[PDB]
Amino acid sequence: LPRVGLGTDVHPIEAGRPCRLLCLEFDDADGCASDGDVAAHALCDALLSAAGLGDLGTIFGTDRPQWRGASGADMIRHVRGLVENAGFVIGNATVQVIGNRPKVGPRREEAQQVLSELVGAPVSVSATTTDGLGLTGRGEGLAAIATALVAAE
Amino acid sequence: LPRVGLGTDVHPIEAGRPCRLLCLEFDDADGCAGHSDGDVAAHALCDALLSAAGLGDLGTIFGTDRPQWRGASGADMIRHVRGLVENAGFVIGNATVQVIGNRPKVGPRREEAQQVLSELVGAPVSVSATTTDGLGLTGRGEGLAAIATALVAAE
Amino acid sequence: LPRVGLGTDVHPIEAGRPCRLLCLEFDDADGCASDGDVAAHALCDALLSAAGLGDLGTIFGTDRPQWRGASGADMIRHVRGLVENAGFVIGNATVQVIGNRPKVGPRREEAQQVLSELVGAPVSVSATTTDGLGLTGRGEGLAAIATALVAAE
Ligand SMILES: Nc1ccn([C@@H]2O[C@H](COP(=O)(O)OP(=O)(O)O)[C@@H](O)[C@H]2O)c(=O)n1
Ligand SMILES: Nc1ccn([C@@H]2O[C@H](COP(=O)(O)OP(=O)(O)O)[C@@H](O)[C@H]2O)c(=O)n1
Ligand SMILES: Nc1ccn([C@@H]2O[C@H](COP(=O)(O)OP(=O)(O)O)[C@@H](O)[C@H]2O)c(=O)n1
Ligand SMILES: C=C(C)CCOP(=O)(O)OP(=O)(O)O
Ligand SMILES: [Zn+2]
Ligand SMILES: [Zn+2]
Ligand SMILES: [Zn+2]
Repeated sequence: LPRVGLGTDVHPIEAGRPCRLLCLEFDDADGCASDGDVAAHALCDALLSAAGLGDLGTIFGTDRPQWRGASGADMIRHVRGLVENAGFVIGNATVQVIGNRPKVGPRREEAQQVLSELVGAPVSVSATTTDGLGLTGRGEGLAAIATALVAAE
Repeated sequence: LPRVGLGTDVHPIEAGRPCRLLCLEFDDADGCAGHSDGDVAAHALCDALLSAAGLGDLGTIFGTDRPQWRGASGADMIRHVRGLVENAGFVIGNATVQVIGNRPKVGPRREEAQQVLSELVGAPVSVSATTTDGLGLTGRGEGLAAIATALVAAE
Repeated sequence: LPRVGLGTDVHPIEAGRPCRLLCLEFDDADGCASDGDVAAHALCDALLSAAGLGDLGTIFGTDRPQWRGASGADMIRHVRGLVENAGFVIGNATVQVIGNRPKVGPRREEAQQVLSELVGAPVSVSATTTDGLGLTGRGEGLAAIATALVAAE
């Protein structure tokens, strides 16, 4: 049987930080307190759970010198290698961004292309607001939830 | 290899609005805000199917406040998304949705909800519900949330 | 085709209450207000939804005498049985804990062992914080979210 995984991530928006999201950089928005890319983090966690390999802390720890400066793209590439070396093929992954700004839509196809090449399987990208409700609706943070489907050789 | 997708949606409760939820009409309840009928479970399901199939999200398909989709039922939206999914070459295997909120109570109409949604999706749809125990974005009867998954396969 | 399901759950944290989480005891932190095992509940809901069998309310009712005070392990044991009886084989399941305390990392592999034995299939365990934001970030509550994959026969 194929195996399913899921990951979520939430970070505060940091005013004046460059907006790194979905392995893109967005003009006219602020990023999150790596580069704070909530979508990349959720995707790593979905892939790692699908394959039984733990989560971000398990594999990256905190302030390890070998991960200094590394982006969401660097993390995804590394997670992809771990999943493949554990004997899995990646079927697909999806990620939904939850928050107000930036608007993901105008660059949604570009994100899908960037992320599908990082993962080596089709990655679906979507977005929603919460219509003013909760930490995301208040513009306090950005959230993402991701799924992945892998299968053992 | 089959493909999995996920969708979530959140709306505030709007006083006096008819409660359209899970493609059912719940009397004795409001009533989510939106350009649509505010069916949070239908929107989440549409998102889950569109994402499993790599076809975008609601904004991709229905746009913003388009005259053609005003007051559009969740049923309209699901039937439209089912056709897009099948035209793109996929068979829908199953889908699931969990409603997160205090009112209405889904339990009494859960089996009916699954019946309606399975007909519209063309595959078995699981329905569940949870409250928040008085906590968070929807812990007050402030709003309703839904989270949905879907599984599709070529060809 | 195999079938996917998802489950979420949120409980308030209560001072003094024993922390039963992921079918372990963290004799350590608070402490949710059955035994408040948010992760066991989410997992049950994911399995039931994949199999098309309802949710916790469907199956344990409300204040049913025979399930009054059923632990998380009791619940998953029964859910596993319902799923197999409906003619399904469980492929895998995953659960992410969302909250500040306890720290799941040091006992993550133990939780995976315990839960995999109870489900009869590989259970992935992970954890995240919300970096100070929302009900879990303020320490008012603990949440979990879980997926499951099952197949007929
Ligand atoms: N950060 C965001 C939020 C929404 N959107 C888009 O805007 C449309 C409307 O979003 P919404 O705020 O109604 O989200 P929901 O609460 O209806 O699910 C979505 O379907 C997406 O296409 C986006 O591109 N980026
Ligand atoms: N809007 C809602 C919310 C919950 N429920 C029911 O409440 C049951 C348990 O959710 P809850 O939050 O009320 O109770 P626990 O999650 O604390 O066990 C669910 O399995 C549903 O059967 C419902 O029917 N309609
Ligand atoms: N209650 C918790 C929360 C997080 N953790 C661990 O803390 C690490 C850091 O989580 P985080 O605060 O960066 O959460 P994210 O929003 O980045 O996903 C996680 O990868 C887990 O290994 C834990 O062990 N127990
Ligand atoms: C959509 C997500 C990620 C949850 C936000 O809700 P909150 O947990 O912030 O709810 P509040 O108590 O802050 O209103
Ligand atoms: Zn993160
Ligand atoms: Zn909506
Ligand atoms: Zn519970």
